[PDB]
Amino acid sequence: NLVSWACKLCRSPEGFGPISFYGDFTQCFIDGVILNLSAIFMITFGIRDLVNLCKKKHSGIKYRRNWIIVSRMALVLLEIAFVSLASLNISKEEAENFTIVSQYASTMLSLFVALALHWIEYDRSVVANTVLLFYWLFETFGNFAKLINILIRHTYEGIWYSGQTGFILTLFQVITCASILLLEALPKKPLMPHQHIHQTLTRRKPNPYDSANIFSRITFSWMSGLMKTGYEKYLVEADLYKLPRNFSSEELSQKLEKNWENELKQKSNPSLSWAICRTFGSKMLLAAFFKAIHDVLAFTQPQLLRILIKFVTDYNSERQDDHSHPQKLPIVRGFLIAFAMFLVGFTQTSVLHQYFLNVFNTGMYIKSALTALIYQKSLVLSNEASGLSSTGDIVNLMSVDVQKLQDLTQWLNLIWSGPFQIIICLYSLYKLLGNSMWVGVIILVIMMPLNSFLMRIQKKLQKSQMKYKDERTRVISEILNNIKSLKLYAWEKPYREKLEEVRNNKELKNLTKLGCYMAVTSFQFNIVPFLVSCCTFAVFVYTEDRALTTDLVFPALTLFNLLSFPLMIIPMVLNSFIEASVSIGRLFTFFTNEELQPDSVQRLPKVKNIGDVAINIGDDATFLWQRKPEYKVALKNINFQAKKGNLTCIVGKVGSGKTALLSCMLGDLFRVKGFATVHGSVAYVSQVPWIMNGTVKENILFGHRYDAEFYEKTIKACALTIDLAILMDGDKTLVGEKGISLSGGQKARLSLARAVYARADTYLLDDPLAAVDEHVARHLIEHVLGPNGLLHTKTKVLATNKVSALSIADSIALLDNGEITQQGTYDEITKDADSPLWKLLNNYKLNDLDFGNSDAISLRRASDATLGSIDFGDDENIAKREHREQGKVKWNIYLEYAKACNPKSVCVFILFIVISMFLSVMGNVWLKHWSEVNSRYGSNPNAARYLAIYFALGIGSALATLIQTIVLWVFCTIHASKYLHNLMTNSVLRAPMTFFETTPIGRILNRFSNDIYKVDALLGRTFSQFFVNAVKVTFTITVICATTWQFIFIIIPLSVFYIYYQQYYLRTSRELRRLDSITRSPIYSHFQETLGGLATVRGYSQQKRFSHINQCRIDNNMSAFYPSINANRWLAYRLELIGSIIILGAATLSVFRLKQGTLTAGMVGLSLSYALQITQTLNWIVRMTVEVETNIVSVERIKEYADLKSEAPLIVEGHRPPKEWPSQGDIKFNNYSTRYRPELDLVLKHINIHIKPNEKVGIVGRTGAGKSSLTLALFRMIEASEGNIVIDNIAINEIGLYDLRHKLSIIPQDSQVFEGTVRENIDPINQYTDEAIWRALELSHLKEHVLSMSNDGLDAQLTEGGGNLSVGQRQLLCLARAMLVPSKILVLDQATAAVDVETDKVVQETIRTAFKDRTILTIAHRLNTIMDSDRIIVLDNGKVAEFDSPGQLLSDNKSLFYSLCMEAGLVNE
Repeated sequence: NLVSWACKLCRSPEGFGPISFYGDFTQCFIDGVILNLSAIFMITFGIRDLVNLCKKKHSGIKYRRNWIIVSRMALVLLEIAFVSLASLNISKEEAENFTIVSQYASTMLSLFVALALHWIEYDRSVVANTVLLFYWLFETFGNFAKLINILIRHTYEGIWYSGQTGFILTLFQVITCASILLLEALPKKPLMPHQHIHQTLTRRKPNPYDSANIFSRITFSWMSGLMKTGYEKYLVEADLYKLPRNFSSEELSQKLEKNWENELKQKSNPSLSWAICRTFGSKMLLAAFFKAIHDVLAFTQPQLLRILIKFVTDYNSERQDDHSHPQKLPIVRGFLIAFAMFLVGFTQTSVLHQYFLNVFNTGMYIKSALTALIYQKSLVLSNEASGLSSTGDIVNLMSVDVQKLQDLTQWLNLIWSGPFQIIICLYSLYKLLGNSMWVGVIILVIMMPLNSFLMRIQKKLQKSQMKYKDERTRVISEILNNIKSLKLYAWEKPYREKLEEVRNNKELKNLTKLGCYMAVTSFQFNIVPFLVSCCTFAVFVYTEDRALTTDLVFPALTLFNLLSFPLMIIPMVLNSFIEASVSIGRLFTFFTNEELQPDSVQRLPKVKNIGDVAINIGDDATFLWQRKPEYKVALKNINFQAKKGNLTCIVGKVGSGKTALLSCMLGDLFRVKGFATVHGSVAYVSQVPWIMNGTVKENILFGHRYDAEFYEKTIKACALTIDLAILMDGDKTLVGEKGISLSGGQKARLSLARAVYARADTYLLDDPLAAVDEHVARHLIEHVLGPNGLLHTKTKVLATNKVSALSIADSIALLDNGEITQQGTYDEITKDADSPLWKLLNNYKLNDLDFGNSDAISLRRASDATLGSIDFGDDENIAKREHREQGKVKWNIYLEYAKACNPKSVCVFILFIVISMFLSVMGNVWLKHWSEVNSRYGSNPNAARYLAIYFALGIGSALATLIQTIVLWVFCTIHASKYLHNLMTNSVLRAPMTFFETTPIGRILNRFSNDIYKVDALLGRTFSQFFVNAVKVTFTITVICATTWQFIFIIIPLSVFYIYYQQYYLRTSRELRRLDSITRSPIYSHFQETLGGLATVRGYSQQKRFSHINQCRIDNNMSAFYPSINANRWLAYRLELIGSIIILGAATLSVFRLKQGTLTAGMVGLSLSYALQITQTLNWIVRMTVEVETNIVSVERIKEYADLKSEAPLIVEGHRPPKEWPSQGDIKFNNYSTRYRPELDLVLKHINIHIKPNEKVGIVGRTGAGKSSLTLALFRMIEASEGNIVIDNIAINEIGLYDLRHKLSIIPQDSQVFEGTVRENIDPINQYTDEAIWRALELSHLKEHVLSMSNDGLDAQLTEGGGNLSVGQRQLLCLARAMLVPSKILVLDQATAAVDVETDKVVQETIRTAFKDRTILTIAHRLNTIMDSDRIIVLDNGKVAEFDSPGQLLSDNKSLFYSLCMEAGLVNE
């Protein structure tokens, strides 16, 4: 019945059906659906906006009425005129059709609504309105479809289907609608001059996303200005924009806090997950809608491919039949199918990136909200509940688990969109191939567990690699820290060999195994998609009686990809869900954790009167440390009053209640009974000082206003004047994890100075004086604490056992057993000696997750994501910024890396990439030929032959891929890694000592561990994924151009645009990733800092300030992360647009070949099968260029360290001295003078001295006299500026450094021990016997201790830095090392040693017994040790002032040595 009503409405022969015989929409469908629904859309939503805009004030923003609005209104009036005039053109027969008249009427009404809406929108909107933009888009599209329809019917039937005047008016309506669309979208409104006078913007500019109309938001055009800016210069945090309106972490945290509190109150089973879903879940629903549309559009494409191959076949059949009534097929159908393919691609892109936009926004919301809520929770979290877990664990709760809940949102929609795509695909393939599809399904089902098994093995080998990398890093740190000892002892060779052993025979072995398993997975992912199709066709051809023709063949090839790649991602989704589940469990355990009692102590306004109670604990109060597992009473029946000005002291033993009575007044303790009141502001001084990372000045000010007068007075009172005079920048010196490490007393005085400067009304001093020196303690008691001091008007409570501090107290209470047993003034206790207080006092990395499934690029991306790996951060990227974006790529680095690899191996690897892709393409060409033969015969002749050849080509491609990956890993990457590490080691170990002094050890350890790992595990993979996809795109374009040579003229400008976008994305995304990485870290560091000082922050009540700082840092990280994400969308939209244009060009040129009569179905099948797959490869090439550009900086750094200028040669062939030398120990300096560095003055000046054989010499001088430089001059750690040295008649400048240093013994200034066995630390070369080592240990008095360490004896392990050995034991170990060396010369450095005397006398014993025959030079600091010597070198300002016997020197009263002994207090008379 009902359809007859539609057949009464429409009265045209083509009917109300959607697609006509010619392939375009019928005129009945255009009038009845497209233009009518567009008009109804306008009539509803435009009037909705017309209502919603007129409620807003007209003077919010003033725009001047220039040509823009006049043009819009005038052209809308013109459009109304044309619609009316065309409505007059309707003939008698045309008027019978309901659709035409209804369409014109509804369009007229919608045009009036749009005419009003333009005028209202111009004044009362800052962006071009979305309703108008979409309405004019649909109106242009509908009128253009009508114009195309009319042109087609005129061409094929010779009639203007609605009159010539109808045609020309439709043309003018197309033009006018397009012009109004562009005038709505592109122009930017002109502000009135009043607004610019009002403007005062000087901070970061507002975000352009808020000013972007819907076409700009879909295409992400708002990013282009930032991409251009970041391509012209290096980006800095001031160049970024503000966050959009709703991204502030305060607002999000408040929303989620409201929902979480409602969850806690409403339900007896609260859950954090449902609170998060209830808060932020709307955008995930919208994203789900978009993902569904994307899936449907993605599966539409093989249908269009099948229809176009069918059209080509039927067209060629009809033309051959004529060559050898129903309507002969029109060629317009092919062009319209091609344009349909283009439209499907474009819409798919535009929808997919709005899906990504929504999921990434939701992830950012979750991260900001949860980070803010964790921080806000930790401040109120009770002291003991905080004590339950380490600060590192809670910082990992913020750092890891919130990252996992962020990452979940990407994977979230795939739990339904996987099965959705799989069901659509299986239905489509069933409609194509029947029951043959099930073998293709079964192959993927079987291959999934094998793929998970391989992923398991790769996770195993990745963990093993991280273990071995940490081991090598430990060895490198050992070598670098003790580099001076290595150079002086000449031990660099055995330790280099040990390092090489560890590097080669464990790490590179594991890397070879990991490379082979990555080759196996590469072969798996290559062969399985082929096997699916091959076995499906095998089952089809042998069982179905249908001919395996082209339209069945190539759409099936397209569909098997869309089947495989969702199936092979679902396990990774489930894995992510499990990780997010445990993360939610940890977070929920943290948020439900117990908080402080909020009404423990009543804060009140301050007290003004002196002697009036400011702190009162009354009604016999009782306080608890804990309420779990039991009610542990801290303090029982306390009664305590403290009064303004009166210093009131708390006395007790350790754990007898000191900390509890102050933590009470902080409100940390839970209160059972009684009441407690604290008037006024509070200032807490912790028992263990807490220092913020920053300057001394900021540690003092602590958020208060800077007052120079009181600041200087405070520093004077707290006795910080001397220290802050000594410090590098004074009070601007950095302290904490960054900068200097202050002593305990210094930290205590800083905390006390902070408390003083705060000027709070009430002070709670938790024993600051313990760490302070007694005279400085007297200074403090006089200046700050005492009755005459600064705080004499403030209430002060001081828990301490110092009798001196207690003597000035105005009230004293002994607290023991958790009870105030006794309280009074000091006289009241002093009068009774037997009372208790009297006696007891006086007598006692990254993860760039951006995957969307149903592509092979996406299967690679997702499998890499689930393997995860690691890719560590950069450091001191700030220094190179001074160059400020010259932008030229250093291609010499690439060639030097290509030479690290064997270049012929690189050529072979590239060749096998080419051969793999060639065999794939030839397999598809053979499949085309086979399907054409099947089409000719109408059956499957000789199935075995064609199928065997296709199978052989597929396995050829698979084996070529396997050989490629095997060669890449085993031959190129590992060889380059070995060469680079060996080169860098041999360079660094031979560098002069000035390099190690200037360059921090942190940098060198970073180079050795992190950059070497990047060169090992990542760079080869990035190069592989670049080259494979580049060859794949080259061969795709080759195939398409082979089918239609005219395609060259399209791909040239498309490649120009491709290079343009790739350059912009490369530079800007590089810099935005840098900004994100640098801004991410301060959040967790700040959280660490806050967790170390919760009692202080709650003491000063700086909770709100610290929360604001954390929120600002979260927002400052999101401000850099947001463009970093949206740059990917900006790139990917344009590259998928380029792919869509490629599909359009290929299809249209194919249809143009069809017109000339030279086209078979197989050519279209092959060319469009290849064109459809290019979209994701095009962008994956660019993102691999970016990852290659990032990772090769490691090669640049390694080449930097390789190029260091070395020391003098270790062996000089023409000058090698004998084995006996130095046989007697004669030394001569002949006019020797030297400087530490070229940037410094001469340290030793014109030394000329002769040291006789076997004589014992002492060297003395004031600070800066250059004593230490002799230790470096003899061993040639510093070269000569003038003159030379001669040892046993051999000059020292001629000899090689190994021959020199190997035959001089030294007891160095800094005793250093290597992590290893005792025998290794005494004799790494294993040159000396165990008995000699035992005798050396015996004489150095270590033997018994070494035996007591373990049963291994000599082989007993020594930890890193000699942790299990005392400093004296280390010095005796160095003494043993010097003992075993048979050289006749000894240097005994003591320029800074002051540790112990008991080891000193043992050193003297070994000097006079073991070294009895050696020439001994003592670089002496302890002057008292010297007087046994023969001759003394008195250095003064670098020159040898005196060289004479101690007796002769002390004979002269005016001699410098006499003055030294006098000032030292050794020789007064």
